[PDB]
Amino acid sequence: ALEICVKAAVGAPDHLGDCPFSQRALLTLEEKSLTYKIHLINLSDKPQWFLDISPQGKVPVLKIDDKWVTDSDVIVGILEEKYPDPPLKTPAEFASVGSNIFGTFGTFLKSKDSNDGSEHALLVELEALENHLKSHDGPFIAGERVSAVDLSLAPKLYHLQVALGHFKSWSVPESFPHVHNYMKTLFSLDSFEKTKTEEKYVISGWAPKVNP
Ligand SMILES: N[C@@H](CCC(=O)N[C@@H](CS)C(=O)NCC(=O)O)C(=O)O
Repeated sequence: ALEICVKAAVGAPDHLGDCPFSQRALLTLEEKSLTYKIHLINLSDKPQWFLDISPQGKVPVLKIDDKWVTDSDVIVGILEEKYPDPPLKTPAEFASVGSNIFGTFGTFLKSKDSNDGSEHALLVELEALENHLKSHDGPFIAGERVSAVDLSLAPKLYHLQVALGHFKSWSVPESFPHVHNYMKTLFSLDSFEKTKTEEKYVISGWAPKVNP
């Protein structure tokens, strides 16, 4: 009986919160059509039973074969092994595409100094993604079907869109049309729609972190 601990929404602990690592795991569970129970963990008031099975107090955590396993990388790899069909393996050459976007996004979101180069560093990572997407068959990073890299990136690109839009009135430039198309593709996946955090909870999640 699979169970997953994920972040509860800031300000509404009975709703799904905004952890993109948790969403990567939920996406994988859904793309594998698996049944599972969700535990919403209020990270500002962690329950004791959760601390007892997540030694670092982090989410996500998956209960499988009666062991609780941390780290969304490990969780999605174990699911891929245990439930091989349909396959989500991304060819190795593409498995790190987009991998620096989320970090550059967070640095730009938190920047107070518009000459510190943070916008440019994000635009460089977006350009790398545009360059991959315009030169390889789509609609996903590895072609016709969604795979692990897309499931890792989708929640992160959603944060980028919602948070930079709301906090900075900033959106991915229209000069990256492939990135725009790719985001639309990911956000309209049935699995994405089912597992997504409401925008207002991406906002509440980030608000206390933007400018500590
Ligand atoms: N690398 C871990 C990252 C997990 C992580 O950073 N989770 C955050 C929520 S997004 C967390 O549990 N933070 C603990 C806290 O804020 O108290 C993974 O991929 O699972």
